[PDB]
Amino acid sequence: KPASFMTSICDERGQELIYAGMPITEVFKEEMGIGGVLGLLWFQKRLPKYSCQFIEMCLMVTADHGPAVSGAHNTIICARAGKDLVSSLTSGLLTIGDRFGGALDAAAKMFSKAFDSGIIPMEFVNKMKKEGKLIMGIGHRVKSINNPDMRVQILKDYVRQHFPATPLLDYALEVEKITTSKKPNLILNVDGLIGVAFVDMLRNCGSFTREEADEYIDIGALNGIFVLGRSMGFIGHYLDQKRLKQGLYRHPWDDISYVLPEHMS
Amino acid sequence: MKPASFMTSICDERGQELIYAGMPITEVFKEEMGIGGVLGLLWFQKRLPKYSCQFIEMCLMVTADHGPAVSGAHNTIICARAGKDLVSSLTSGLLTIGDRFGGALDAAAKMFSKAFDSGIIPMEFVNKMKKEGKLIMGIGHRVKSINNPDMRVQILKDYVRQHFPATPLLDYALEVEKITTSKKPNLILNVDGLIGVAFVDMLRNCGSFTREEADEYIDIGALNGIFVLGRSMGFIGHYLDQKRLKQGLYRHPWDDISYVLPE
Amino acid sequence: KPASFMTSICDERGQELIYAGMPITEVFKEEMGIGGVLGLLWFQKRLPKYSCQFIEMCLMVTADHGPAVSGAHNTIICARAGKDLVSSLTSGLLTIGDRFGGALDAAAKMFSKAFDSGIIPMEFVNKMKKEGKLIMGIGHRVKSINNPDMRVQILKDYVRQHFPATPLLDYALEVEKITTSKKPNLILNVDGLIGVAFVDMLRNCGSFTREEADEYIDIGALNGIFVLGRSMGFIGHYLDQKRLKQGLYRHPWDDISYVLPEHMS
Amino acid sequence: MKPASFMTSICDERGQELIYAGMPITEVFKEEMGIGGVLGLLWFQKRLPKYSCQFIEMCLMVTADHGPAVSGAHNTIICARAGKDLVSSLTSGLLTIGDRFGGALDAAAKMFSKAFDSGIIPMEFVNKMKKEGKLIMGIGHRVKSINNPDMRVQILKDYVRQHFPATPLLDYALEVEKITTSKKPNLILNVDGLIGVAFVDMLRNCGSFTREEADEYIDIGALNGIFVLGRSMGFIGHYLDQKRLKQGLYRHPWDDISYVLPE
Ligand SMILES: CC(C)(COP(=O)(O)OP(=O)(O)OC[C@H]1O[C@@H](n2cnc3c(N)ncnc32)[C@H](O)[C@@H]1OP(=O)(O)O)[C@@H](O)C(=O)NCCC(=O)NCCS
Ligand SMILES: CC(C)(COP(=O)(O)OP(=O)(O)OC[C@H]1O[C@@H](n2cnc3c(N)ncnc32)[C@H](O)[C@@H]1OP(=O)(O)O)[C@@H](O)C(=O)NCCC(=O)NCCS
Ligand SMILES: CC(C)(COP(=O)(O)OP(=O)(O)OC[C@H]1O[C@@H](n2cnc3c(N)ncnc32)[C@H](O)[C@@H]1OP(=O)(O)O)[C@@H](O)C(=O)NCCC(=O)NCCS
Ligand SMILES: CC(C)(COP(=O)(O)OP(=O)(O)OC[C@H]1O[C@@H](n2cnc3c(N)ncnc32)[C@H](O)[C@@H]1OP(=O)(O)O)[C@@H](O)C(=O)NCCC(=O)NCCS
Repeated sequence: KPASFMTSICDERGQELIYAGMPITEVFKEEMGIGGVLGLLWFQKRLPKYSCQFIEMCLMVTADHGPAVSGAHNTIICARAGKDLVSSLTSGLLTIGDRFGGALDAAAKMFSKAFDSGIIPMEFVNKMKKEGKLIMGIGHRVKSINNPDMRVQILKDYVRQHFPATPLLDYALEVEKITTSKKPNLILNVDGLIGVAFVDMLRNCGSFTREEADEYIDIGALNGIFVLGRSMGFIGHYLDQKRLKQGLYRHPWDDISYVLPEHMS
Repeated sequence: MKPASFMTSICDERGQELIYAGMPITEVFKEEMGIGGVLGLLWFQKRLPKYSCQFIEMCLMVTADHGPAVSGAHNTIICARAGKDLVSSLTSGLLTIGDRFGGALDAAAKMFSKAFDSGIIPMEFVNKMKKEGKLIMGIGHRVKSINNPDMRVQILKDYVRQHFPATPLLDYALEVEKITTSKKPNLILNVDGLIGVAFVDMLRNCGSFTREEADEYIDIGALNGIFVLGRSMGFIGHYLDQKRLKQGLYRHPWDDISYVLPE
Repeated sequence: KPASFMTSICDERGQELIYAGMPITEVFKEEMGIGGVLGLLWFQKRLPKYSCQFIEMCLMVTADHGPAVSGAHNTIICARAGKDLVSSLTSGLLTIGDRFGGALDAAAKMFSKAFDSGIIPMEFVNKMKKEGKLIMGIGHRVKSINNPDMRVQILKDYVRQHFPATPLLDYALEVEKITTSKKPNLILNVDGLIGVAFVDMLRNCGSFTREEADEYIDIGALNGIFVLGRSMGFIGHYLDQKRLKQGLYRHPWDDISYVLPEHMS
Repeated sequence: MKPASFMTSICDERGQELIYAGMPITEVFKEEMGIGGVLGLLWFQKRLPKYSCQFIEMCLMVTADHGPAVSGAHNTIICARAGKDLVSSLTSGLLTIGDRFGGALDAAAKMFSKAFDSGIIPMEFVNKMKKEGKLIMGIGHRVKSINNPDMRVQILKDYVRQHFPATPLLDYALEVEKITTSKKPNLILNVDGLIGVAFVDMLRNCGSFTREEADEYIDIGALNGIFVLGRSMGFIGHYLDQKRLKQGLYRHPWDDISYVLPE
């Protein structure tokens, strides 16, 4: 007779739905918004208004980055094969986590590890170069120190105007001053900014202990921010391919090098 | 020259700044578009009215979660307990969304619209569907009922009555609900049905679309996307919760399974 | 206290595993093979040896068809994004069912509907042409009447040598004689052959009633044959991309036409 | 000229007949390669010995299903009951395969090999893993135990002892199992562990690979593929069964869930 499952986030058993202790009518009366609902459902906290607005801005800036990236491309091909929305969205989401859409989480973890170890920025940069490890959340394929990324500028401006303390972002900005002295494109990118600003929120907004903040990073909250944000764009791409009446795709043979083993091997 | 193999119209990331439909990302923030406004741009290619953007955000908030017992949340919880990553776990749950659970918005919008547009009265629509052996999509619930009302539906209806210029399809669906609940108390107009018909009313009457454009967005399946994007927040919440609660591998009990194999 | 789930296919509760009434040791003693295990797990039948061998041949001929097709392409892109095997395989499997990997099921249903209605082949062809409906399981992008498909030839030869009755395949071959008189590439393709031969197996091997055979087609058994078969190739493609040390893919902008709405619209 | 963006080496479908690795499809059938031989070609790029091809097929047969209670079968059953299609339902279940359920073959092969290759004895390997807080991948089972042995393991061991030229890693793993089962009866060498270590023995000693090639196939994750491909047959079987049994939408009972929300 003991219960096999435990749950903490939502109670739908009563007359009125509850999100982490707040009845749904109170969620709307308090104007919590999507960011506030995320705070309740993911963290079981009532976050400050500025934190909720920051979460929403992260979801807006990660919403899409065009059709060429791995996941959008896969969703498109899946839509062009005549599949349903869920199948197409998930074909694209399944590309996320490592080389694509994984740098938010990896930047948070890497910069938090360096900061927490007490190593200064200049020594973190030299250590990573000696280990042959790229700094996660640094670098950009097209922007640079005097040609900035506007998503970085908008988010960074918000964080600096509203957050009372941003020690990890400050650390990452010192790292950026150093890396841009090796190559101008080694800027703090949007994945690096979201990653470090999200750690600064969890550690300093007042709703979490350090242990709680560290656990939410370790279990993948930043993978969730990118996944939830970019799901809007991937659904958009699915709908667009259907609106554009795009037919079945087959990749051209001229772009594929076939190098099979020898018959006699 | 070799013609392009792909065509796209929602987002251009090639230039100085990212563009969503007709708006550069700096303008998206200057105009305080919000998540609802970004959705209007990326899914509907329009800068929708503020009340429509707020309705979209309300839909995402009210669909965010409905507990761990429903098919998709349960499946996400199982993955999480099996030690999987966030994307795999979320996906395992999203893949349950369809005709019975969460994915009846497109079908509710289509079948209510078709009935309304044909001029048949609500009872004739109910009787016709029963004769054809077709369930009314957007009607019914396993646990909510006239004895246990859905506050999500109440919140959406109140917003829609206060802000939308006209709601003829919602009015028709509410007449269908009076008939179906009078037969059986769990045959309420559910969250899929409410959001489905209110989106038809919004698309047809907000002024951003022609009837042909509104009918196309319904045909291509945009409405189901609202539930999927909304409920993704709760499924990720369940994944995180199971990971924080250090919940171990689940195996369903044999006493809840009837094994009846051939002799 | 009543059980919430019902199951018919496998009992693992005892000392020895059972597949549809056969202990696993008996499955191997009787040399049932993969095809025989599929008969037990999918249909709860002990199929004839020739039927089991036919199932295995279907899985072998559908195992792969190169890297250019939708699902293999998506699995490849997912592997190149550094994802795990399951995520990459399922990103590709999620493209299956309609325009890609859906014709086995659709050919079985379409040819069974025509056959069961009593319409002769010539009249089925004319009806489909008047309705503007392509015949599922007919047509080939590269092969034709005097340039045959070898997978079709191998499977068809097996079926005709071992099956005592093949009425649906016979019907489909009459349709092929007619369609190849309009255009030489309107041959019976491997999806059409598997589809109709699978119906002939279910209806005439002696293990199923007509009602049972029709239900297995309706619930998607042929979607299962292609999915299970092609999963071997998609896993192969995942492994190959890792063996070849292939990096993150991003589709080239020169192959994408960006046609966004006007700023003032 | 524009260099090719994709590279491939397992299958060529451009010509007169389909080619799998080094063999045209007509030769695959003339040589009676079977499913195991096709897997050897597509995954390992080799025409493997007949006993290795038969071992591969045995692995696919013994992993085909293990009932409806395990994580992935349960999730597939939920999708099927939610009215979803075969691919979505199969996928929802496959996405549970990983470190705890079904996907410990790669990790078992790597950790047993590393321990064996280092020269440490089986007890030192057990004690080291316990000190590091690392579970021994390929050991343990929720329901099979020394009191309830796994006949799949017995069948695989018997085949491997009768046909393989040498099985040093399996012999080491069986010594680890004597230690772990002596501590707790459910710490058996499970199907993931058996298949994992027997594949290392097969890759290292069948004669088709160098040690470097064998170590690479283990590193890139080929062994887990065996479970995924094998168990896909059972998950599709469960999908079909639920559809034939006309099983309706499932919702987990509230009495089996402890809701503990913040105050
Ligand atoms: C985005 C990225 C791929 C751009 O790299 P790139 O400009 O193509 O760089 P290359 O690989 O050609 O290397 C150029 C040089 O800069 C260095 N470099 C590039 N990115 C670096 C980083 N993130 N940290 C440290 N050094 C970096 C390389 O080590 C190399 O130095 P070398 O000339 O002494 O060998 C890369 O910076 C990166 O992987 N960043 C981390 C992941 C990330 O944050 N991604 C999110 C944005 S997509
Ligand atoms: C959600 C749903 C599965 C709940 O069903 P339920 O409360 O468990 O009801 P049951 O499946 O036990 O059906 C009970 C009776 O109501 C009927 N019924 C249930 N849903 C109905 C619908 N949408 N339209 C018409 N009749 C319906 C059944 O046919 C049955 O009637 P009977 O006495 O003639 O056999 C079902 O209402 C449904 O499929 N609705 C449509 C899909 C939808 O909108 N889903 C979103 C909500 S999860
Ligand atoms: C495989 C396939 C795409 C090849 O088509 P194709 O040679 O490119 O044909 P097109 O679309 O250019 O049409 C050429 C003509 O042949 C006809 N045609 C092509 N395939 C046909 C079919 N399956 N049934 C009937 N007529 C067919 C077209 O109607 C057209 O006739 P028209 O000139 O009178 O208008 C097509 O035959 C098809 O969709 N088949 C059904 C699906 C299937 O079985 N696929 C599995 C193999 S991929
Ligand atoms: C499969 C598995 C979840 C079953 O676990 P279980 O029978 O439910 O056991 P529990 O999780 O209750 O653990 C009971 C005890 O055995 C230990 N144990 C379980 N699996 C162990 C393993 N593989 N290595 C070492 N110790 C193990 C636990 O640490 C615990 O010991 P404690 O008394 O010190 O706390 C677990 O054995 C495991 O994760 N194995 C490795 C993964 C694997 O091979 N999976 C394939 C089989 S499904």
